Amino acid sequence: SELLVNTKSGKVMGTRVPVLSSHISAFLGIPFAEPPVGNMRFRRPEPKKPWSGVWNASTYPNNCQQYVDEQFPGFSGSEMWNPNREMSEDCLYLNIWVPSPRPKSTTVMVWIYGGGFYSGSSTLDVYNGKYLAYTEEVVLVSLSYRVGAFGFLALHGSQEAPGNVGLLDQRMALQWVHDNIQFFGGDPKTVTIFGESAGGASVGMHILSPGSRDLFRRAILQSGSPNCPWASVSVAEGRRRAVELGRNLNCNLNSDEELIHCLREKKPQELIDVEWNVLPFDSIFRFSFVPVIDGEFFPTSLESMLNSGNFKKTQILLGVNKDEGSFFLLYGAPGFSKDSESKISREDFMSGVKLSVPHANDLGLDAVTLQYTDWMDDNNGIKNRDGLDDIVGDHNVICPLMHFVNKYTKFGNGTYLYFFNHRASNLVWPEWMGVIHGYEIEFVFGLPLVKELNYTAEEEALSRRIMHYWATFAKTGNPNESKWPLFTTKEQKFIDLNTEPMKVHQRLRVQMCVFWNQFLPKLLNAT
Amino acid sequence: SELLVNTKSGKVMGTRVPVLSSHISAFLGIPFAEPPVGNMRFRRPEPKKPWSGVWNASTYPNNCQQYVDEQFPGFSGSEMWNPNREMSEDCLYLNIWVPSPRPKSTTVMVWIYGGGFYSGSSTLDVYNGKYLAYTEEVVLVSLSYRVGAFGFLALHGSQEAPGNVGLLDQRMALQWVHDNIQFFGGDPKTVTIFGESAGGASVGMHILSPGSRDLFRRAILQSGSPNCPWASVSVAEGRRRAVELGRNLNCNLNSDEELIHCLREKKPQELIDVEWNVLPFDSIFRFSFVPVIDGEFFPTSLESMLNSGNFKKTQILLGVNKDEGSFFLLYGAPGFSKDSESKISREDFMSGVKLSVPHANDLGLDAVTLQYTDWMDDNNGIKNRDGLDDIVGDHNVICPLMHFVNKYTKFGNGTYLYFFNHRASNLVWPEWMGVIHGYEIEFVFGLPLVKELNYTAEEEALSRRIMHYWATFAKTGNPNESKWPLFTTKEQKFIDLNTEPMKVHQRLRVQMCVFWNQFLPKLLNAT
Ligand SMILES: CC[N+](C)(C)c1cccc(O)c1
Ligand SMILES: CC[N+](C)(C)c1cccc(O)c1
Repeated sequence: SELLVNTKSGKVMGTRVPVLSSHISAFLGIPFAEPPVGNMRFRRPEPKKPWSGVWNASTYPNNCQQYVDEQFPGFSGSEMWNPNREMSEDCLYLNIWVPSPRPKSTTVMVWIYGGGFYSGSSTLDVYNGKYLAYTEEVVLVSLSYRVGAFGFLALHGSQEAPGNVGLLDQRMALQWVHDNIQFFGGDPKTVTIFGESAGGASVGMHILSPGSRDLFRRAILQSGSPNCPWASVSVAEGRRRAVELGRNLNCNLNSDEELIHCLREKKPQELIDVEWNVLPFDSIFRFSFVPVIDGEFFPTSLESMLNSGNFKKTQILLGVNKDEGSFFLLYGAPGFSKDSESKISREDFMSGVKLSVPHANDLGLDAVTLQYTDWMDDNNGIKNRDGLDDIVGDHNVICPLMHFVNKYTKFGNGTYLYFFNHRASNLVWPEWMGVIHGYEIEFVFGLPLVKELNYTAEEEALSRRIMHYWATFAKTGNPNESKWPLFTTKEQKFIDLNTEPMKVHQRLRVQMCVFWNQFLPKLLNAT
Repeated sequence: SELLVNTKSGKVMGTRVPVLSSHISAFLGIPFAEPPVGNMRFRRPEPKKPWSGVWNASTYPNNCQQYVDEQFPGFSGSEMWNPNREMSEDCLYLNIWVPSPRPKSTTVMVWIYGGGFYSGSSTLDVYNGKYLAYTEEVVLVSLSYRVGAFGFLALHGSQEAPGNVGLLDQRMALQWVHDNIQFFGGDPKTVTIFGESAGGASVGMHILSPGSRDLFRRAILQSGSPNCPWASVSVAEGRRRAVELGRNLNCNLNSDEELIHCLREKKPQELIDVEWNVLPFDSIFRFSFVPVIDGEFFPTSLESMLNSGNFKKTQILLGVNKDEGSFFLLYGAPGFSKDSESKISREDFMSGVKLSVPHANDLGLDAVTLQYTDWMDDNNGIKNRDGLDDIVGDHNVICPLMHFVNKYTKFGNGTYLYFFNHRASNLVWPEWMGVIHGYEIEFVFGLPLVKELNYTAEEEALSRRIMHYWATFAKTGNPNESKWPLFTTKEQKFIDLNTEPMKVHQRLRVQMCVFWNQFLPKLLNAT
């Protein structure tokens, strides 16, 4: 049967799922590793020991333990990212969508979810890969990885809590995908890994890490990149933060071993409850447990790896959303309210800039303000609001990203850059947040095709355009079959991704990113 | 007779000069001090000992020794500022234009010429006050002061070369004007001193210096202010520079006395020939001998005097020209040519920024470039040219000026601000220099009235508008009799001075001046 697949790990019994007016095969909850429960907590992922009999892949697996967003109870706009399944340390599973009839050797797409590394689930409705698989005839895989302390606690030097295990979970699923995707009709030599924000940053990290380059062909980075200010921390900082977490749970802090045994004995929720109290600054767009520059997964500093072309050379497709910042301001910046226009005063604005650049000194904060302030209307509430959004966005997502493309393109084999600036008609978030972080996902996953979701006609088109772009690029290394220009260091071409007839632009936010990528860094170094 | 005037200094025989289709009285070359020749060189100005018999004031006096501009031989646009008379250390004279019939007690206007303190003459044709006097029925006085080493050499602590003597020459003429203007029909209690660039900066210095406040009523500052980066130097710098000048002439440098005797024995031209070799940096818009913050003429630092309201409180009328920088770039910046479009490359642009901010460090130079560069078209020759012009202008004239108005208005009694941005139709300078430094003078002195000068009809109007504004403000402390708004710290209103129907704007170049007045200063201090 089309639902019974044999794999090097065991037999898998999938399920037939309905798509639009047809069907596809669905293999959900396939284990790719040993449950990271018990003294395995914080440990590197273990390979799933093969099984006997058919594994039932007809229902989504559990979700990884993680901070749940209770900020707006019942508000779909926020709950849609919350885990829709029971949480559990036993969460290392992957899901595959397979076209019906099963392909003999088609292109594979692996999705790596986002969540600032502290959250994420492969089972969210927005990550339902049935539409992409059906529409673009691609084998769509969605993996899961330990998030929060569970996946990134880093007691560097220890083997019980090495750090980056969440990064290893991803890799192992990539390995599982490499090793068994042929049995699902997928071509293991044409596997494209794509992700958003933390997933988008993860992708580039696999591009960078030597132990991961050989396991995938092409990559798609959405609103995230390896060098994002919040995507990593030094071994020391990770240590610092690991200890602090221990401190918060009344743990013996005399040795890694005492510390780690302690943390291993505390309930998942116990680590989560105090997870944000370890950050080093009052700040926004900063997450507690993230990848560490350990010298293992990452041979060295990301910048030198970038600088010396020490990374897998291939084709990459990446982009950013118009308003990357809003989301984070509405959640931790004063003056912002989900239900108000959020006109921001200068006192509040200047507070926002302090939360945005936590590492900046007074001069740095002053340089940022000078640059993002209209001194001819410095008391405008709208201009201050928007100014804050651009700051959170440029510094955390768009500028870090432009640095990575510019550096990548130098040695890479084809760069394609998009700028998503279309606000879904049915968006439930206040208008002032604009084209919000993570709201390109639904277009990439072809949600606009399901009419009972009420998208506009041109949004359906947009979704098919992006889905094709995404699927066609994965298949060939080029989004084109009206041509989306190749990104080059000289011309710096890039395009818009909206319901209007695509347009080609140059030098994405140069002014602001020169400041963020070259000037500020220098200033703060000098001072 | 209307030409014979008795004064507390002696009888003066003037001359009748023709204006438009009528006449006026002219008293030119009246001595206000003892010739600063001999061992008097560098010494403070001495009062003119009274004379017997009638003094012949029918021909302009000599001009003060000074660097002559030979950059464009025969080019009127530059020679028009050159001395049109024989130069001589015997140059402390003043000129008065008196309406015919002589007024009984009318408003007096004293003009203090510009020239970056190294040049200037009261006898230039552009400074011919017959038009203003006739048209506005005002007693127009034009003084002269020692310029260059002769007027500003500063061996602070010495009495032979105290420094600022050029500033004292001005004062003494002001005193002479105070003491004898009544005999010419001028009201000594309604004397307005106005000047351009160095004269405009001089004016504000007399506003500041305690020993000068009582000698005038109102002030008009054109394209210059006391705190201009080039208007003053510390006693040390002046000393440093005085010695260096001595070094250049093979002078005993063992004592002020040996040094000064040496300099006193060298010919005027000898000091001039080496006058520019003492500057401390490769730079533009920097002059060798300028006022020194000596603690005598200036009680203390200009900023604290500004900060504590330690200055004469009255009404002031000041402004700037659209393109203050061009002139200085065309003369010392690479890439600029009087006869070319002057499209500037980035290599040349970056050289310009180095010459513009000589005291800036690498970070400072980088902050300036970031701010004045269009990184979306950083290779534009026109944009680089213009960018350089704005830099030389904002930092040397417009921003220093905005700081002085903002500080002044705080304790002042009426501020009126103009922005001259009209390029005379008959301008002989290349179009790219735009509305050039010092080209408002001719409008203020009503040159556009003499048809054989070929101005347009609306330029004639402009000139009468400004002349009235200038004369009406001096008479009443208000330019208005369509109303030129009063400058206030809150609103920051100011107007345009061009052939088009005046318009009111706010916050003159805020963006750029916040950077220049607040950010940069801080940056360079921090680093
Ligand atoms: C904005 C919603 N989404 C789940 C994508 C999310 C949440 C936290 C951090 C992120 O970078 C992104
Ligand atoms: C630009 C011509 N003018 C004589 C007014 C002049 C010359 C030198 C320095 C100045 O600030 C102004």
